[PDB]
Amino acid sequence: MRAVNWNKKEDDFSLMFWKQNIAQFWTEEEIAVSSDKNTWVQLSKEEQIAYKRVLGGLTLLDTKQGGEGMPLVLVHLENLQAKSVLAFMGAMEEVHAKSYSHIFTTLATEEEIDEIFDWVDTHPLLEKKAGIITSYYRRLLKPEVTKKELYMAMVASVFLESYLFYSGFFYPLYLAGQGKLTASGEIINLIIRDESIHGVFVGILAQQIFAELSAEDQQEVQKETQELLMELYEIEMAYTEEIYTSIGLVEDVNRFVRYNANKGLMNLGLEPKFEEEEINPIVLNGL
Amino acid sequence: MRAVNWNKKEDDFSLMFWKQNIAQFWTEEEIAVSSDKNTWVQLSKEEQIAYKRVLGGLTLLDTKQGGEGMPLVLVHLENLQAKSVLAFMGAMEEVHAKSYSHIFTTLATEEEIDEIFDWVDTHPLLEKKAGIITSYYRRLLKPEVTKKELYMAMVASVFLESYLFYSGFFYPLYLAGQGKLTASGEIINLIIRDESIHGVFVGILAQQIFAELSAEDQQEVQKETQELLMELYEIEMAYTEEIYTSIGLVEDVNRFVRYNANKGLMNLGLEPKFEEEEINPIVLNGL
Ligand SMILES: [Fe+2]
Ligand SMILES: [Fe+2]
Ligand SMILES: [Fe+2]
Ligand SMILES: [Fe+2]
Repeated sequence: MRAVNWNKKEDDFSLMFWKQNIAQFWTEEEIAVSSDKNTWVQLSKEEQIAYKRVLGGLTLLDTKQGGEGMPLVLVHLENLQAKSVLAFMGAMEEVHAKSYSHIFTTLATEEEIDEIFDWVDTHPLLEKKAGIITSYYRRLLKPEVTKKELYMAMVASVFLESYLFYSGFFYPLYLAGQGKLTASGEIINLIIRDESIHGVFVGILAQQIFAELSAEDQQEVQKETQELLMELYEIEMAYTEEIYTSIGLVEDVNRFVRYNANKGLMNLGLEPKFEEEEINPIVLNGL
Repeated sequence: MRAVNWNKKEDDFSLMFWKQNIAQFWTEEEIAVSSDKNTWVQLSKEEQIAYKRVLGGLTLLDTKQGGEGMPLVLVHLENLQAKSVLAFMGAMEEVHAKSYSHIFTTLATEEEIDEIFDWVDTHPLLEKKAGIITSYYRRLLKPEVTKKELYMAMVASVFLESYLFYSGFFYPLYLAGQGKLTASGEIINLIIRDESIHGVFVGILAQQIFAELSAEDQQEVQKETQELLMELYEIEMAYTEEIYTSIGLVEDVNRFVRYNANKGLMNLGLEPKFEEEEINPIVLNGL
């Protein structure tokens, strides 16, 4: 049985991603967020509710990525160096999830926090989107998986990392770009820096597996990937309408969702599917 | 679908272990090992071979713990806070495994290193040992597992963390306790500090599951646990004979194996099975 041997490279990129993961290491103890209270109280109830809801959805996605997406993909990866990288990325998803709780403690009472988590758990669109992604991961709960199964789990993972988070990341960025909730915005920017490299890395792994598939299996997963993108898009457009109508930001968020969907496709080596639109300037300032 | 909510505790211990994991965080770039060369070259040929072999075995066990033992246990936990802890511990096993490569780079040429990793992969006792442990993990590659299956994976994990590493840790500690290879000894001490908390934590999780089993199932896993302890012990005694005969340390290492096997049993809430003996005094100085 083989041990990981970093003296013999298994590929030309895992070491650089291993080093970058670690270089980016952080935890929530490093950024106090109590100073956000002064701008928190300047927001309206509708703005505060939207913020708490999107953070709840982000927490759900990181929970599933650390607890299912990274572990089940990594278990089935043959390359032991890449497996190492994925294990570290999965741990960072748990750091991210804990950091949202750190934000919640400043912005809400204990009872309000538990209400948000009940809202997350019962939410039909969050349940639907998380169910679609995790169905691909749960197919990997078997002793041996096919390359098509592993590829589609990696596609789902890239779509989570590079696309599904972004309807949620929009609002912290938008507020931080206006000087509001800037400490929480700093945390969100650290999370985004991690998710960006997660999506690039899993996308490299997916492209490698795809190229190993038979032509018939390639045609199958190509179609399934395009369908999945648009199945998720219909749900995202319902989610943004629900969350952002009250505060007038629906079309802005939808543009940002499309921009990030295109990045997820490019991380998979695939062509963009949405028209190019320039990033919202306030969001850009929040980044 | 539930998101992890650190505002509502799921148990009385996961937060403290989460915090301690992070408090103990390190990576190999923090300890340069080049200064060990002066004492390395003073070892005999036989001492150098034993050292490289035990490091290879340690690398294998960390490889399997980070890539199978932590991920497959964690996926099947219902407690999302405990899941988070296990994900971080699994990442640390990959840090540990990479740190052995960092030691190898100072102590051996590129060709000598690849020889050690080939020796690891083809070794019959390492294959048997790793096969026994990982069989319990691989039983979890299915959507629904029983509590007996999850409990026995946790037992196997505690035995790896608290017991199977120690026939290998002995030698870096024994040399460091004499002023030899002290920088590599510092790394091994950091690894041990991590494995010690890993074994305690997994053992707490195992005791929780055990308390939910029927009396019939409890009797069945108690029998499996005692048999596994002794199945591993027979292999460990063959392994110590093979590695340490040439340097006259077999009985010393065996005493250390038994001491650590007792600690693994205690981490599971079980009585010791080996007579109490004091730890080798040089090993104690190396700690
Ligand atoms: Fe994350
Ligand atoms: Fe991520
Ligand atoms: Fe380890
Ligand atoms: Fe460990």
